[PDB]
Amino acid sequence: MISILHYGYSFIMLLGALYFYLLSKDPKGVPASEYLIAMVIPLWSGAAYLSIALGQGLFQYTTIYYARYIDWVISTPLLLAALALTAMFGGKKNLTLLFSLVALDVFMIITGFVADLSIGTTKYIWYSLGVIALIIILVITFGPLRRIALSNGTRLARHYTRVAIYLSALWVCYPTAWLLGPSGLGLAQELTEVLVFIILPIFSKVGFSIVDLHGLRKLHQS
Amino acid sequence: MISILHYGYSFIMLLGALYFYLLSKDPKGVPASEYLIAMVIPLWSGAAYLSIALGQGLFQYDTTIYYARYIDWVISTPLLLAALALTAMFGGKKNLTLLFSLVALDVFMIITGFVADLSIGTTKYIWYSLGVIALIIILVITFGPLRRIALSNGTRLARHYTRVAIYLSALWVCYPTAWLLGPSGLGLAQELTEVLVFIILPIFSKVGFSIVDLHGLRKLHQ
Amino acid sequence: MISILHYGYSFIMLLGALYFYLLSKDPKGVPASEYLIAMVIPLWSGAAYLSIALGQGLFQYDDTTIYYARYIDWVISTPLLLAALALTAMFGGKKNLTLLFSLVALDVFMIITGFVADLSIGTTKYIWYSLGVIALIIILVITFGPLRRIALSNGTRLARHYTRVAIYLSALWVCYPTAWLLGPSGLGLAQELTEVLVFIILPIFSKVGFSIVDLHGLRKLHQS
Ligand SMILES: CCCCCCCC/C=C/CCCCCCCC(=O)O
Ligand SMILES: CCCCCCCC/C=C/CCCCCCCC(=O)O
Ligand SMILES: CCCCCCCC/C=C/CCCCCCCC(=O)O
Ligand SMILES: CCCCCCCC/C=C\CCCCCCCC(=O)O
Ligand SMILES: CCCCCCCCCCCCCCCCCCCC
Repeated sequence: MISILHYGYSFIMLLGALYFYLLSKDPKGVPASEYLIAMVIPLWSGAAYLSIALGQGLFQYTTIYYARYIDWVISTPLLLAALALTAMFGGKKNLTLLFSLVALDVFMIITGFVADLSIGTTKYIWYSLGVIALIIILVITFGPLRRIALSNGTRLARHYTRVAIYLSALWVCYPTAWLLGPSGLGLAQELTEVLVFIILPIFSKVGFSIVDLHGLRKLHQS
Repeated sequence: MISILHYGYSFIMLLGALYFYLLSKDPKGVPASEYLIAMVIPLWSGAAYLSIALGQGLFQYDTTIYYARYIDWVISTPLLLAALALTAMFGGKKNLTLLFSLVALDVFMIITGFVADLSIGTTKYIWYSLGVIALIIILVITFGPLRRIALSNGTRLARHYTRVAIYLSALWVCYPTAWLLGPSGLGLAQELTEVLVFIILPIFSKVGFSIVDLHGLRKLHQ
Repeated sequence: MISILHYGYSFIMLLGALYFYLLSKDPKGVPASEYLIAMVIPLWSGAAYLSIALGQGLFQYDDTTIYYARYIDWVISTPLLLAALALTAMFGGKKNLTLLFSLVALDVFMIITGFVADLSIGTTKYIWYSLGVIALIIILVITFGPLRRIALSNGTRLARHYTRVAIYLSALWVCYPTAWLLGPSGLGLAQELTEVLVFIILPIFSKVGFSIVDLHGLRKLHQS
């Protein structure tokens, strides 16, 4: 079942990527960079999850789905970049703030991988550092990054706030699932975790960019 | 013989790099960034191939994986594409989105090759196939939108770009052909043959390309 | 012993990072990017050294201990330190990102040669070490050559500051490969504990010390 679920995921990623490419052909005031980001996220996640489908992106230590971390270390920082560019739409870009988020995010995923490879107190030290990174990301998202959004007008700010809440809601789910699942306290069955890390990603990897791009495109007056 | 061939390669890379450094001292209208790219490519490939020469950059899997090649290509090949892209954009506005589109496709391509090499049966050829699809999309961009940018920068620049585009594209298709025929693929070609092919081709791609490229661009100065 | 030393280091890194964050809140004409760089360096080094403290960032090889977490640290921290130095030279002027990424490239290569050298034995080890030393020399030539000339182009006061931080960092730079060569990774003249202490103390001066000197000097140039 696990194999089939991952094959299906990879196919949905491919479909999402194609949709964003088609949108890119009639961009409606949205820079090409934002379409490229939107496309890379699902395509990369697709490849990683395909490796799991083929029975390659995991090993025994319990089952460590290391392919997930290879996925997130690229996809999650790109998702943050997309959100940041949305905040900066119609204004001057703050790449310092953007790369601040990328750095925090990459560290977050790495702590997760190390934590998964760790046992006892060591595991939860790394997990904890990752959670601290996530909190700082959330503070930036609803603090200085939102103030940039507000500096770019009512309509843009309204869209940013919507996508910020969307992504933030999914963000908190991942570390919650991790902790409850076999990687953490082991309260949740492996199959449950597998389904959670199939469904969430669909909403984060494709869902987010659909909401984001449509909202931005709507700001265009042709 | 394999060790000696790699030592010789590394020496040629060193010579090529030094030549490009000398050219950089009297740049003739070519930005410093394009000389830096030209220098990093051979120097990086040189180091990687030196590791093989020393008997480090390979392991047994029951064939020999020259993993040092993938370490080389994951850096050298995206830089080669960047160089080609900047050539197209010479004298005009740069499209970094298109450039990083090519880098992304290229890095993915090399990774699929590494995974394919570590894979067996149908799994190997799935990854190989994904890499081939990336290469095709790179070729479509190179002779499509990227060439149209070249054409927008004048007849003389376009003529040069088309020349270097065909040069690199010719070498590009050789690598996946050799891979498939050689021990990593169908195993029709002898290991020594593959070793020689992945010594000779790189010399034309890592040094040859930049010689042709830089000379052509420098010639546009007068 | 070794574990406790690394825990202490990680705490000092955290304190340094917090200090730079506080400075960033009242920037005094120093761009945000330079505060971000100043913060990432110690935070990253802290995390890496914490892994050693926990007994994860090291393994046995050649019957000796490879502290591989050091290389994970340096491959990120050392290029950021060079970027910081380069941006200092370019303070008040046009950026030369080509020169900057030239230094990053040389630096990343340098650290990698060190890792490979540490995994190597006999003549192979010292070939890699040698390639790393050549990279360091080219970095020093750039630092006191073209990069200093950029500093000079940005006025007497900035140039004076750059020269000071350039000498500071360059002095620490030569120490690392000297310690490596003398320690178990090289000739094995120095005991493991001696090397461990050197690669605890130097980093404190490089990862925190440098940015304290650098940021204070730059902030001083601010008129208000
Ligand atoms: C250990 C591996 C870590 C790799 C991390 C990779 C992170 C990739 C993310 C990059 C995001 C950069 C986006 C920049 C957008 C450009 C701004 C613009 O379009 O004007
Ligand atoms: C693991 C894979 C990582 C690949 C990294 C290799 C780097 C390839 C990227 C090169 C981009 C170069 C862009 C140069 C822009 C020049 C603009 C200018 O001259 O003003
Ligand atoms: C092995 C992976 C190594 C990757 C290196 C990571 C760090 C590289 C450092 C880059 C610093 C970039 C600084 C750019 C300066 C811009 C300043 C400005 O314009 O405001
Ligand atoms: C494995 C990766 C670990 C973390 C590395 C993080 C790298 C990025 C961090 C800092 C560099 C910031 C440089 C960007 C500033 C751009 C300024 C501008 O031009 O507006
Ligand atoms: C602002 C709204 C935030 C979310 C937007 C998109 C909707 C996401 C809803 C979450 C999807 C379900 C995730 C959990 C799946 C658990 C399945 C358990 C099966 C055993």
